[PDB]
Amino acid sequence: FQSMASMKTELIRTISLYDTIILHRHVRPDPDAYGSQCGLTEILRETYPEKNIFAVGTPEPSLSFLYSLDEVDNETYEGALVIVCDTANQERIDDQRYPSGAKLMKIDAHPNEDPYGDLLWVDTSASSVSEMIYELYLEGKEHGWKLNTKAAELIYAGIVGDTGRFLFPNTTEKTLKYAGELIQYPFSSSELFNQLYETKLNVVKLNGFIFQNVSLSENGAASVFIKKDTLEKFGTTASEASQLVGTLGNISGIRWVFFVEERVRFRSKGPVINGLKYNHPDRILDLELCKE
Ligand SMILES: [Mn+2]
Ligand SMILES: [Mn+2]
Repeated sequence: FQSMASMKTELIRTISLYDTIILHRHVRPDPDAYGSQCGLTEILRETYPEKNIFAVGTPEPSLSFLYSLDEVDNETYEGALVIVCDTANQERIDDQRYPSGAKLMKIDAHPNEDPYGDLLWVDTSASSVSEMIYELYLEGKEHGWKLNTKAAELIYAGIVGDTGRFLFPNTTEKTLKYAGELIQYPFSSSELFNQLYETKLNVVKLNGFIFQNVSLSENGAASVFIKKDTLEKFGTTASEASQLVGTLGNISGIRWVFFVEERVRFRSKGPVINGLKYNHPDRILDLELCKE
């Protein structure tokens, strides 16, 4: 039909052929990972009870509530179909026995710089891999695929995870229309958002500190150092603090860096940032870019 309709049917055909299917995602998983890898796993469990389907990898603790993962022998990979989602690079795949199956399938929305797999479906126009999986489902409908409540919730969590609940510019028509269909399943989006957005008191306090102390140059320049005492004063990791860099986004008139000792993260509202050089788009403090 649509060169696309053909590609998706080929993945569906291949999935129907193999009795054992093992699914992976990228290390340091995020909602999209859990949405796609596990969204598909759930679709295949419901559609094909007679097969042996497994999702492998190391759990992220804040994401567990979504789904729990399987631990699998080396022997189970023999003759198995392996599907890997949301991972641009083979060296970032979680659980490296990914190419020891009979076949390997790449499903991804990042650029195809590492074109791995026997079968590949890689669209950079998708908002997320979870969205790609809903699409794959739609085509699988004709072929007897079933979406249950669990799977709906997974895919929906992955789409809101990669778009910042329809905030970022990777949101498309398809993203929103698909979201529409998903929320007709009876999972609580409210419970879901509460779980996704839940933040430990100590991190909140930290954010606070940051907000209280941010300063702005007349050219919209802003900077945040989270020195030594600070990370201990608040009892927060490097990982927890660095992850607050995107909380300054709405300050009126901001055009900032971020930082943090273990690290540099940078963000803009205009002036590209793939510039400031120190091997997406206080010496570094040449930032006031904002000048021009
Ligand atoms: Mn991801
Ligand atoms: Mn993704």
